[PDB]
Amino acid sequence: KVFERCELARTLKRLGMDGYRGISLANWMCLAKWESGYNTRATNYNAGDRSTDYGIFQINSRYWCNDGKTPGAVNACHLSCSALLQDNIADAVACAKRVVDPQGIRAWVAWRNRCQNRDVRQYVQGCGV
Ligand code: NA
Repeated sequence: KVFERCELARTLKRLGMDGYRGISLANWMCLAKWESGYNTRATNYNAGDRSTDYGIFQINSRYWCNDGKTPGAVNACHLSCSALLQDNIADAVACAKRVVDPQGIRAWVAWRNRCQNRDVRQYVQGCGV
């Protein structure tokens, strides 16, 4: 499922992300946009360490979900990575909160790259969130 911009903002808001641990909806939106283009079916294989990024937030197999093929990996969100590839993003959202639980949304390099210290307001404008 490829989410439309405002549809995703409302979906994220309903799932409890607006201001979650200080992170505004605009920031989460900036992350999902650059990570997957609002695409829940997105996957990215990292040949270097044999891990894979899954779903709309492109959560990595080495630490957060289990795919059975990443060497010495863990499963902090306690879910099959398959769960992060569905149309309903509730699981991805609960796992995204865990990723940021330790120390912020800066967990994703892409967010620091194209979201941190940028004008992100555009991502929620007119969405009624
Ligand atoms: Na894993």
